[PDB]
Amino acid sequence: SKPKVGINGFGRIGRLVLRAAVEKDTVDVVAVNDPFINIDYMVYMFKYDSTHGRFKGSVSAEGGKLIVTNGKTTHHISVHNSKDPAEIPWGVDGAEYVVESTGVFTTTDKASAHLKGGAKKVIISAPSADAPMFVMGVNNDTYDKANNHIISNASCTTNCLAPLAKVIHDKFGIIEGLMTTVHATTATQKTVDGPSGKLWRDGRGAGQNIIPASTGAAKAVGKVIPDLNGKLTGMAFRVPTPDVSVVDLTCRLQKGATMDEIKAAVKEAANGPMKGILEYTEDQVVSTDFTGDTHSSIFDALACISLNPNFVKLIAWYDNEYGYSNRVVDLISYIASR
Amino acid sequence: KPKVGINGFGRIGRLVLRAAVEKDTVDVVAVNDPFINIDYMVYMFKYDSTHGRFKGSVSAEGGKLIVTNGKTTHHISVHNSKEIPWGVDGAEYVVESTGVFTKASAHLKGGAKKVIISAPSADAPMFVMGVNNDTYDKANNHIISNASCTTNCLAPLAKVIHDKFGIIEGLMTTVHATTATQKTVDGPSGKLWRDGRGAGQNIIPASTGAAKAVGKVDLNGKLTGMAFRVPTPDVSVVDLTCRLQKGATMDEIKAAVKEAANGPILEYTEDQVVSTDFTGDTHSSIFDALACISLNPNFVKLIAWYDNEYGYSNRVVDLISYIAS
Amino acid sequence: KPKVGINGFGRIGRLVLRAAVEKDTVDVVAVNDPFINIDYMVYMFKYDSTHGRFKGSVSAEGGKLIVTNTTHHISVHNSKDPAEIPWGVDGAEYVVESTGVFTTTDKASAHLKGGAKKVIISAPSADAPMFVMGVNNDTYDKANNHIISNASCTTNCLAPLAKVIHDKFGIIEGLMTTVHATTATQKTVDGPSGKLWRDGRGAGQNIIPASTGAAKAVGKVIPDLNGKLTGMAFRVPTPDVSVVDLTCRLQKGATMDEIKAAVKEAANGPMKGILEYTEDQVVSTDFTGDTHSSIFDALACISLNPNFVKLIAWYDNEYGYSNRVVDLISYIASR
Amino acid sequence: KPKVGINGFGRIGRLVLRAAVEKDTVDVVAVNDPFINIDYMVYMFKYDSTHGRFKGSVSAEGGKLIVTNGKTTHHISVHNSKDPAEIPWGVDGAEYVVESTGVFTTTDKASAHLKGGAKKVIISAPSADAPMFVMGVNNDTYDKANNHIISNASCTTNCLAPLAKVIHDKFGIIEGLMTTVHATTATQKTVDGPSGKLWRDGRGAGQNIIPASTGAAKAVGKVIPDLNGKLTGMAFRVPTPDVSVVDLTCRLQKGATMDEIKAAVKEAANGPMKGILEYTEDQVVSTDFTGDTHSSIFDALACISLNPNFVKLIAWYDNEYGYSNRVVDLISYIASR
Ligand SMILES: NC(=O)c1ccc[n+]([C@@H]2O[C@H](COP(=O)([O-])OP(=O)(O)OC[C@H]3O[C@@H](n4cnc5c(N)ncnc54)[C@H](O)[C@@H]3O)[C@@H](O)[C@H]2O)c1
Ligand SMILES: NC(=O)c1ccc[n+]([C@@H]2O[C@H](COP(=O)([O-])OP(=O)(O)OC[C@H]3O[C@@H](n4cnc5c(N)ncnc54)[C@H](O)[C@@H]3O)[C@@H](O)[C@H]2O)c1
Ligand SMILES: NC(=O)c1ccc[n+]([C@@H]2O[C@H](COP(=O)([O-])OP(=O)(O)OC[C@H]3O[C@@H](n4cnc5c(N)ncnc54)[C@H](O)[C@@H]3O)[C@@H](O)[C@H]2O)c1
Ligand SMILES: NC(=O)c1ccc[n+]([C@@H]2O[C@H](COP(=O)([O-])OP(=O)(O)OC[C@H]3O[C@@H](n4cnc5c(N)ncnc54)[C@H](O)[C@@H]3O)[C@@H](O)[C@H]2O)c1
Repeated sequence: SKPKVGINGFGRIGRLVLRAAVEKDTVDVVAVNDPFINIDYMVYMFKYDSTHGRFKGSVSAEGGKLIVTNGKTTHHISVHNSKDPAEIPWGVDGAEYVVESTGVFTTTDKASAHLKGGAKKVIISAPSADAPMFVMGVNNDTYDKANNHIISNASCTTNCLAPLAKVIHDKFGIIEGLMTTVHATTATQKTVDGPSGKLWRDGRGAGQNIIPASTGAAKAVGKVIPDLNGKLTGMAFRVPTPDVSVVDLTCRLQKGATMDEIKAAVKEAANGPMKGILEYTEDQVVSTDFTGDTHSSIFDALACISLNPNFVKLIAWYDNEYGYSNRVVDLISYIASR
Repeated sequence: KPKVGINGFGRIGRLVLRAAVEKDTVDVVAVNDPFINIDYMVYMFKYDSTHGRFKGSVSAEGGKLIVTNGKTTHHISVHNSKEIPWGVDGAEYVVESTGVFTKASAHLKGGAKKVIISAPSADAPMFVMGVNNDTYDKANNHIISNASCTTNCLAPLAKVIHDKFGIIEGLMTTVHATTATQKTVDGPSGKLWRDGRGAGQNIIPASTGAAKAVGKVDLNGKLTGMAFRVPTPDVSVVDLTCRLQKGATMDEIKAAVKEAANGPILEYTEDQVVSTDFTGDTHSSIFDALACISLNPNFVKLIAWYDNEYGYSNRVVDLISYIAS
Repeated sequence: KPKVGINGFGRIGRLVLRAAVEKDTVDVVAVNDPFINIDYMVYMFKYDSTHGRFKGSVSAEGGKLIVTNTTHHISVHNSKDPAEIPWGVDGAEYVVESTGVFTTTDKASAHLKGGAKKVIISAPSADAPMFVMGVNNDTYDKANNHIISNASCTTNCLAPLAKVIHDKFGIIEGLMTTVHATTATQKTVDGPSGKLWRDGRGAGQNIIPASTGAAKAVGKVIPDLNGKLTGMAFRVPTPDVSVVDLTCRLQKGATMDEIKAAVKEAANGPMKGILEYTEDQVVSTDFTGDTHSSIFDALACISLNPNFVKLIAWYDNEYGYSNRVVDLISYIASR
Repeated sequence: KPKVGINGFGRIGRLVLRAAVEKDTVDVVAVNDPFINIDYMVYMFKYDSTHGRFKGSVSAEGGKLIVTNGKTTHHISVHNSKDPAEIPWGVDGAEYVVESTGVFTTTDKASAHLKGGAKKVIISAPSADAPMFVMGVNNDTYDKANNHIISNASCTTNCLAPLAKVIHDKFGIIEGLMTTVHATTATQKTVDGPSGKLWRDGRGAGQNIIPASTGAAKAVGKVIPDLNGKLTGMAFRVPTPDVSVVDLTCRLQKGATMDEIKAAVKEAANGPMKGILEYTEDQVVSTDFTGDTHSSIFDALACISLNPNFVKLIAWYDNEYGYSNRVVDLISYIASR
């Protein structure tokens, strides 16, 4: 009936992918693996969520399986605690599609370990150095079932930028653009100044600081939108909020446009071919207004500004946790239909 | 030393007094704030959540505010008018830092000679040190404005890059700390609906005229911008996206700023800095070399830090100091 | 259903409306706030940083707020002076006084001049009588009590717990601390709060000691505990949800299991919906939007000995209280 | 001057070095941390989000850490061993080692430092079996001949015990219950994440008030034996980066007004407990004690009394910097014995 899914890494993305799966009812999660969270702890972490509130439904442990229900449907989920993804028995569980959301198996070689356990497809919940990247509504139809078995759903930021960039580029042509994302705190950061050896700024106390950071998210848009390769790059500022982020894209347009024309192009995409991916708003919103929003990108029409018809700053919101999680589920549904 | 009066003993008012004491280039002789009594004034100056305890002694004696750091001692007269007798106090320069007299000439009737508005003014002339302060003309400028914190950050950076490479056009974002105009939880801000939303919970899009204001200090009409208010108590950052006339390497950009930083407001760093590293920094603008990014030699994104409290408050003192000369 | 008016469309005012719409046990027909026009009211009611988007539709039509989940049609006014609000004309029988600035009986009595009959002040009052649902609400007297108080969020949390513990074991004496979320009276950065200096210091940076009469007030709503309770507060940087920390001496010694049972029995019985019991490993955000007055945190409690214990109780200081305001109106309307 | 080595260059490790440089009563000669190489150590010491830029100069030269305040210079050998048994404290000359990793708190684990040539080890935390000391309270019970592995207890215990001593000596504490409202630390998480033994501690720190267990009040009974079994308590972790506060609710033997209690604390603060216990009557908040070197600052006005025999006493502490100064003081003390 529905594609059967395994989740490796029951973290912010892993747990919220499960939440999104239950609400959307387009896939069936049959297994979860996390060596740092036993079944009773899984129940607790799924039940209570500081950002997204109490799970709207019931969750419990029965027979060494996670039982998750929202009244309508019930998911019986096998639970494993293996550190080596090769040891996860996905095949026995019937997990055809595996969400690789631990944050430490992001290459094709490491992610392929899931195939040894009997999985057919793996979706890395992060950018990959070598696995092909996909963004729903932008290049997912370029997916090639016979040759793409290990794929990436890119990053939260790329999923915000790419649908907007695609709309603007299609309509006006982006010669070049520069992106800033003001990004909420994530699990890789620290509560007080601590060790972050590869990235020193990322170790500084998240709650105290505005933190400059490099991201390949804008550059990666050139990978899901080939015509913009080399035409986009960017960076981030990490700020002390628990969730929801915003993209700030400064771009030069080939064909001149008024803000009214820009709004119209976005609304058309939002109301049509990009429904559920790209949304449009004219309200006086702030970040918390998008906690739990399922879209990849919410264009903030009122926050946008133009210097002249060929030079503009475009603003788009995203729930980096829940928006992205909804796209992982959607990406699985798409490739399973292939 | 020029004698200064302060109206509104808030974040800028109090920190202006602090910078004044450290720099010892002015003599504060009076303060007015009708919502703050002299005993309350002692406390607010003494303890500061952001900048720590005042380094020195402060107390009330003889109905006057007594402020000392060992080196100097300032005796400050206190008033509570919402009518301020500035002339009697000898207060030649009045900083209008209530934020609500952006109206300002009322201070001259009390005996003031020059007035510094601690904010942009709709009708008063604007000046920022290091950019247009030498354009001041003593005979005609008696009611003036020292612009905003953000403007003092962008323009010095803008000047160096433009002088060296030429900026055709640019768009600015400032990631900005929480201020007193904001709310602790969702509350009324009738003119600016987003600014009423809980500051500690939110990233808040906000408008700023700072880039436009740079057009007053050849770049008029070539820059505009906006802001995001974020949940930090102080220190903000400028994110300047620009098109260059003459192509440049990042090494070339870093070199122009470093050379300027070591010479003629703006500093250069190549360290792995974050916002708290600039709490108490007195510069108007601090260029973040490693955080800058270029797409190509003619399209770059430039990052500059500023303590929006302490930089500007220091400038309030300096604009006073320059004009007295 | 009782017809209700709301004065002051702030955190409590707006959430009393949310609680009213969800409960459908009262009908809100009018609102007054001179700093928030009808269009702004829609925005403030629609979007909420703490409690999320309104679950329903809200709009302005004909100078009226249209709020539906059932449909409530609400007349809107904008007077600073409560004497000018036509509660009688709009048909507002009970007025929620949630402005924070008319906490005296004389000041609050202005709503009676506009044609309202019964008034519930959303705060402690210096001279108006205070009530806490599940504790002393039956002492309400329709003939003589027309201007009343629903006490404080903190009092609504402590008093029900205090009642259970005192009834069951006897409280000789107790001292309360509430670790309290930031509220609208505080400041984003160090600013003027002339009457209360610590409250002026930047909320996001600080733990702020503050006085509260909430604990003493339990002695007004439970007379036998008068002079036996007091306390204080620490304001901390969270946007909502607070916790009570009650250290008390018991007359009759008790184990914690026995203490737990006394609370659970009450929670499963006469105090259902008022006092709740939990044994989970909860933290503050887990009570965001919780409608209870008090949630006893069984696992966070500690005892030194059977007669000296520390009891922990959570409360959504915004939404728990807002629901009690509604329940109280429904209650006195049942009178 | 006593020569000191530091294991674990974390919040305590680093601020102990800062406090050492400022007090200049010890000489730091070695540091070990396998997750922080020498160049990174420079950065982490130089810049501090909480306590500001290091007041002095810091650099890397010759695989050694060079730390100076103009007057004095500390030349620090740098190591990166995971096993503390492999650290050459003797070769570097580290007689006293601050054990500030958080993962070697038992005596057996702490004893690993002895094999490297260290003589004394100070565990920067409570210990299950190593003896605990609080400066100004029970450090004179230290026994040089037999105590080689010791504990400086916890930050919270260093706040409570000096106040507990003063109130108890003067009025007699029959029994007491403590709450500490505590700043966030490094064991917590930025967003909801795994904390398998302590589920509440895994919940996002910036969003939550978090109940937590602490043995700090009970531990006062070990450094003040007469209060054994007479104190216990718990904690709430709140979203601030530093500075915490003790909330002590106690029953008194001899009835007292708050003014008498204040007077008793004032006397101790200006006399035998100077530099350890401080008294203030100001309208303070937590940030006013950022960087404060005292173990405990009594907040006289925040105190409240129910009756002459039942009171609630409020005391502040910089859990990072107060405790760090005491570590140095304890080294300075035992070295003088
Ligand atoms: N959080 C976001 O906003 C966000 C958005 C989009 C993408 N992502 C990406 O998704 C991935 C997950 O990020 P997150 O925020 O959910 O992180 P997280 O730290 O919340 O989740 C990581 C989880 O993986 C588990 N894990 C660790 N090692 C494991 C192993 N060997 N086997 C199985 N499980 C293991 C951990 O116990 C933890 O529960 C990251 O790569 C991140 O870059 C994150
Ligand atoms: N905070 C910053 O980063 C910053 C930087 C540059 C400029 N500014 C501007 O400077 C101005 C001051 O801002 P602030 O941060 O000190 O705000 P603030 O709230 O800290 O200061 C306001 C003070 O003015 C006093 N006041 C109120 N009404 C008054 C009256 N009728 N007469 C005299 N005094 C009165 C208040 O008692 C209060 O102490 C604002 O216009 C602000 O936009 C702020
Ligand atoms: N927020 C809480 O957690 C909480 C809990 C329990 C009780 N209370 C009490 O309830 C009251 C409401 O607090 P709040 O947090 O909603 O404050 P708030 O700032 O959210 O609400 C204030 C509102 O009252 C309005 N107002 C101001 N003057 C007015 C006038 N003259 N007439 C009508 N309306 C006016 C303002 O426009 C504002 O919208 C407070 O007194 C508070 O002490 C608050
Ligand atoms: N932070 C406070 O407020 C505070 C106060 C008093 C005591 N303490 C105690 O101090 C100790 C350290 O706490 P912290 O807050 O500095 O934590 P932290 O995480 O800031 O410091 C721990 C440091 O130890 C290092 N480390 C980890 N494993 C190691 C190993 N095998 N060998 C050597 N070094 C290793 C880490 O790289 C890290 O830098 C803990 O026991 C804590 O209980 C903390």
